[PDB]
Amino acid sequence: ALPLDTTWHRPGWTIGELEAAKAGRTISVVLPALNEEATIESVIDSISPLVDGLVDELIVLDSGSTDDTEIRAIASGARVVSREQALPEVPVRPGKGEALWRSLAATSGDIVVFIDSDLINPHPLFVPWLVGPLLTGEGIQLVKSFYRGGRVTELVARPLLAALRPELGCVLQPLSGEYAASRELLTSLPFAPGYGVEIGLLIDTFDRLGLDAIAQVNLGVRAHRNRPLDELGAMSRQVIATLLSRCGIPDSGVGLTQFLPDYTRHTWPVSLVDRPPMKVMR
Amino acid sequence: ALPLDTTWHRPGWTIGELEAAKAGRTISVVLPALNEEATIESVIDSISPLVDGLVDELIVLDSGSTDDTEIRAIASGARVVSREQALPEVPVRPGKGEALWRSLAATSGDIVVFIDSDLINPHPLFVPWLVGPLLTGEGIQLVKSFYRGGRVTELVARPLLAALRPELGCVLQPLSGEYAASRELLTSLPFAPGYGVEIGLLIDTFDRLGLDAIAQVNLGVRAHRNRPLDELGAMSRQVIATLLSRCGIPDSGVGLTQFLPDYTRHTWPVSLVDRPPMKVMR
Ligand SMILES: O=c1ccn([C@@H]2O[C@H](COP(=O)(O)OP(=O)(O)O[C@H]3O[C@H](CO)[C@@H](O)[C@H](O)[C@H]3O)[C@@H](O)[C@H]2O)c(=O)[nH]1
Ligand SMILES: O=c1ccn([C@@H]2O[C@H](COP(=O)(O)OP(=O)(O)O[C@H]3O[C@H](CO)[C@@H](O)[C@H](O)[C@H]3O)[C@@H](O)[C@H]2O)c(=O)[nH]1
Ligand SMILES: [Mn+2]
Ligand SMILES: [Mn+2]
Repeated sequence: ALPLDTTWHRPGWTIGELEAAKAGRTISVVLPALNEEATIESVIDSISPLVDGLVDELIVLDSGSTDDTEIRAIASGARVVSREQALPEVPVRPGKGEALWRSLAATSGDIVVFIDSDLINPHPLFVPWLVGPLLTGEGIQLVKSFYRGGRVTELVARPLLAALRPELGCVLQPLSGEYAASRELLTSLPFAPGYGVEIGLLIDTFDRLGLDAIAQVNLGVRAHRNRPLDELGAMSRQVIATLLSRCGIPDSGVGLTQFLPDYTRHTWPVSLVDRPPMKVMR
Repeated sequence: ALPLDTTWHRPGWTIGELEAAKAGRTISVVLPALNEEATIESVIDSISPLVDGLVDELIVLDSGSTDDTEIRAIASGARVVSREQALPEVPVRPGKGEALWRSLAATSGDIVVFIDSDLINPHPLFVPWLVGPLLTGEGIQLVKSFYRGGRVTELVARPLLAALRPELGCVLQPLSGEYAASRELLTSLPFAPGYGVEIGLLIDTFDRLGLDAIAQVNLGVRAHRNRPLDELGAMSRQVIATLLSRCGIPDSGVGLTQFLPDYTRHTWPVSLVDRPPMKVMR
């Protein structure tokens, strides 16, 4: 009933059916992590039993953690890849977008799956539920999750999409950190910086491929780190810079400033520079 | 230290000085009200002692309340004006913007002051603190308040202004419902619909007059009705439609849709139609 292929109830496929449907295609899972020692182990544990089966490869993309994220991830049996190790020839920029872009060179799966590592008790069927439409359907090359926080999504992204890309008004969680896509697509797209990356991939895929190439799946309920408003303001600023750039609208490039007392002025970084398609780095 | 004339500490002027400084100029106060029976009395009480003094006129602009807002406001000694009564020749549209636009025909003050009527225990010095820069300074024609909720402001408006009108990045509460301005300015500007009006007046004033004509004043702490996220999403959508329109960016005109389960789809209204300057209705 939506213009977007949408699985509403717990998808029917089993691990075995999906594993059969792979048909030579490989699957890589990437957990980007910046200081998530408190949750990373449960997130890895919820996925590592699929390894050597449905999943051929699982990595943690360590985006410069200074806490005990790496040693706990290792202790959970996960391969940990720094931004440096993933693509040593290129100096590292900050932001999640960078990490996701770099994870493309540290993985070799025909299908790449992303899962945020700050999720509190993720369901072990997240990955299957996410690769469902890619494996069985035809035409699908991007799968976003949806779920029943949510402030930047409900106040910035979905209303802006309503404003500038109404065709995507039916995407329920455009910023979801849990999503999957073909390597062919991901290596063809540029990667927006910082927190601009999701909204960047959505608009670019659609612009390049239309809604038929996009699916979304219900994963139930999502719980994650509740961040302070100033950080969300910064994130919201970058989401806006990337969305505006994809719509052909010039963004000033000026970072958001916040005040909190004569007074204490702080400016957050914002970037208008995308990383190119990983294809060009062959 | 900001490019915007900013009074940070409780402004020094007294009621008497300000009353002296009027010099023939009149002051109208407008409280727009849509179903605020629980708070309207305290808001009127905090202002009515200035009437026949500093304030020459106080009205409640009733924007179609079906609760006991009108009878309580009357019982507090306030003149209550319906949208119909304010400008009977023109059929009524919904939204706050409409109410504020209409209040221009029901008032006759050289200076018009706006105060939201959902404020919990407002300080009786709000109006003086707001008319301070208009009465004493020269050049000022718009005064916004600022204060230590705030989600649409911190995630949508200030970051968008950072994106498209960085000169206003130093405006602390662009959506504040408490603000004052000259009749000359207000009757010269168009009024954006619904919740687009504040952000519409800010961008238009600045575009027409630059920062020097704009001031902002600290009123301390603001407390008001906490609204559910779907309503804030709708509000945020209209703020975006108006901001995009003022920046020369085409808005789709498609209202934001929300889902909440096979499912229950609702679309909120959005309007791309401004009311013209009240001047043209002479
Ligand atoms: O520089 C960074 C920043 C974040 N992350 C990781 O990215 C994930 C998401 O970051 P988070 O701070 O939890 O973002 P959210 O506020 O939850 O943002 C939501 O909305 C964002 C905008 O699209 C998405 O990027 C997020 O994935 C999504 O969870 C977390 O695992 C982080 O550890 C990094 O690896 N590197
Ligand atoms: O159709 C309407 C809607 C609202 N109001 C009144 O306007 C005021 C503000 O509305 P509110 O629902 O409290 O808005 P907020 O979510 O608090 O929005 C904040 O941000 C908005 C966007 O600029 C401003 O319009 C508001 O004044 C400001 O308080 C309240 O007194 C309402 O009674 C009306 O008179 N008519
Ligand atoms: Mn998170
Ligand atoms: Mn309010």
